[PDB]
Amino acid sequence: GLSDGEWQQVLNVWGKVEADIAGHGQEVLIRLFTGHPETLEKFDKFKHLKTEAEMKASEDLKKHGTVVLTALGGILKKKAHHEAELKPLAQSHATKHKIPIKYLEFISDAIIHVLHSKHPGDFGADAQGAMTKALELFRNDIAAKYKELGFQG
Amino acid sequence: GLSDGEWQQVLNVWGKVEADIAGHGQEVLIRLFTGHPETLEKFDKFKHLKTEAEMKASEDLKKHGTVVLTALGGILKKKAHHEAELKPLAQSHATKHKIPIKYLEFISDAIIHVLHSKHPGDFGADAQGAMTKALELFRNDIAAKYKELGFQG
Ligand code: HEM
Ligand code: HEM
Repeated sequence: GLSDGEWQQVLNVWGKVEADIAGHGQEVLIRLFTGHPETLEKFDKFKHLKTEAEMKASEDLKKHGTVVLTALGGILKKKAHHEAELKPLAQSHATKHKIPIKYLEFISDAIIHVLHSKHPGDFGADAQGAMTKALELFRNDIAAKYKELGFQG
Repeated sequence: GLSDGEWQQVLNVWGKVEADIAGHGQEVLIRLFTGHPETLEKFDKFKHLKTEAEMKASEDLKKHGTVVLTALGGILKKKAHHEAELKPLAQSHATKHKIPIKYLEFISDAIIHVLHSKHPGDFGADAQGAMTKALELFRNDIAAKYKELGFQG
């Protein structure tokens, strides 16, 4: 992962990206397509763009740059928000409480049991399967943080 | 992973948790501690509790259940938000556009170059290192989805 300061630095420069997203996106795609022309071959709708000049003149290349950098920014922000939720929990459960993954399994099963007991009319088989999967992701994600922190869970 | 409706089911039932978070948290920990009594040994303040009635009467246990379910809720919500944007991108770039991870590396290189060129004051060595790390996390998270989908990338 990234430190808090590092994520701050990523978000600060990304603010500069957002002040001119289309210009940035245009420049990123042109750099990509000039450096690695095979990548431009992936875009059938840019088949008419061959030269740098034509790439710079393209309305739709610029528009696509915006699409790309808007999507990337959102994913980077959402990753950071998730990492920040995991962080304090992994910290303490790895380095202080030392909670094995098998105990996280036991609490996950408890949660499913309680949900079924308290909401049998609204926590059917499908919804139960959804929660079972979400809790497995949660445990896997903590297990990956445990490893980063040096703890074998 | 979860489909979109599965995530929604997770969010929906957590809303129900949040309407009686105390009761839900109490029941979760009672289930855990009665099913797996060894887990009680982790809790200095609970490990004396033997019966369900005693566990229900403990204000400390009840308080803790709330703390646990609050924390888990925030992780689940933030995972869901990240997945909602990550999933469609991995899906289209594996299935339709067929974009190898190496081409994501190439566009990462272009992003790092463009940011350094445009914003050197906000993109010194540490800040660049942070962005390099954040784009690797992005690529790795797409690669994991690619493996789930059977796409070589
Ligand atoms: C930071 C990495 C990237 C992001 C965030 C990104 C984002 C997007 C988004 C949001 C779309 C539109 C919706 C969709 O189809 O998913 C799209 C379309 C597409 N992407 Fe990407 N992309 C990335 C990298 C690449 C790379 C490296 C290539 C090719 C070498 C590529 C090729 C395409 C193609 C061919 C389309 C469809 C274009 C069209 O005909 O409109 N992507 N991308
Ligand atoms: C859904 C899974 C879990 C969640 C969300 C969770 C959450 C929390 C939170 C938010 C705290 C307080 C702040 C902190 O120390 O991080 C905490 C404390 C603690 N947790 Fe967990 N926990 C989970 C599972 C477990 C399990 C299974 C065990 C043991 C079997 C455990 C043992 C402890 C202990 C011993 C403390 C300290 C209690 C105290 O001194 O007051 N946790 N947990």
